[PDB]
Amino acid sequence: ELELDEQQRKRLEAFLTQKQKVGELKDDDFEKISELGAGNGGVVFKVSHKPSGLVMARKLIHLEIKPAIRNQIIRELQVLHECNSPYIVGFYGAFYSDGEISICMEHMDGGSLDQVLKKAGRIPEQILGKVSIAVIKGLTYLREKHKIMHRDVKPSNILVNSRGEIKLCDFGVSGQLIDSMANSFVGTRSYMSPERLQGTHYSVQSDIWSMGLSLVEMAVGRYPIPPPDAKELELMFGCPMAIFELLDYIVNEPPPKLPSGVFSLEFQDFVNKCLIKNPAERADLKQLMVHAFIKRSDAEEVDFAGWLCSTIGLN
Ligand SMILES: Nc1ncnc2c1ncn2[C@@H]1O[C@H](COP(=O)(O)OP(=O)(O)OP(O)(O)=S)[C@@H](O)[C@H]1O
Ligand SMILES: [Ca+2]
Ligand SMILES: [Mg+2]
Ligand code: NA
Repeated sequence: ELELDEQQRKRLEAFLTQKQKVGELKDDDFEKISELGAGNGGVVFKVSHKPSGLVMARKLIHLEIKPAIRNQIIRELQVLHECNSPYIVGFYGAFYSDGEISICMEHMDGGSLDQVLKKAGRIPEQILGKVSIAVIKGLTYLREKHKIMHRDVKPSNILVNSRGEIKLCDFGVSGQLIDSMANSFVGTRSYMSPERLQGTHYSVQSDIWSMGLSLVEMAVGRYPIPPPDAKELELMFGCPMAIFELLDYIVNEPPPKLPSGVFSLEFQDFVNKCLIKNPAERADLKQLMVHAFIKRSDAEEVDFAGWLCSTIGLN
């Protein structure tokens, strides 16, 4: 499942070739085009790398720290230069300047799935079939080629583009950045597995739960916890809990599931196997790769780019 198409292979090749001409990234070499979005930790701008004329997505993390620490983070991020896959957002480089860490990556014109969802209302099962394939393959690539696990799978961390590509981003690679950022910068735990929320076991199985939860949210058009009422579902398809309470609910209540009747039994079974509370019983990457839903989706000819462009008004 890590084999590359001819089109994919050619695209990866082209990306590196361009990346080759870039050189050392410097603060003054960038011109801001617009703000792509913000989160807990930093802001992401669409930028122009003046010298190369290349457009990039520049993530700025404001962190006041000493040269020692800063220089450590920058070193850890260098590993991102090794993560090359059609399912991982391209990396250009990282540097520090004027009290802010910069992470420059490939620009994904379709934005994140959380932004796409807001606009679509809800995402069709067939489209989610392609999203599932991409996430599984992205997690597989990270585990296999880098012995890395994502740790932060969620809709805002799944990027898409007008070329119909779906890629993962923001997978923890720098312990230092996490530490220093663990200060005023702390992301949502609402997609974390029950086991991770209990300081218990935590491997790639944890990422599979996050994916399963993200898929349900996208299919129904709302963060699925707690479960919707027969009345909401009725308005949804015709057919406020505090963070700490939400986390307790996740750990103590049964996992969410898709509503029946509206989705295929195969899709329902797929998410169910991703959402089994017990990580030992929960399906693994290898099993998911051959799941009926995945096999069916893979063989389907879905024009993701077309659906995407018309959905968000791209163009
Ligand atoms: N390469 C990229 N191309 C296009 N848009 C991007 C890219 N990277 C990030 N974005 C957008 O920028 C938004 C903010 O990114 P982040 O700073 O990582 O925050 P977040 O992931 O939304 O939330 P946190 O920080 O994890 S709580 C994302 O949700 C995307 O919409
Ligand atoms: Ca400057
Ligand atoms: Mg992110
Ligand atoms: Na600057």
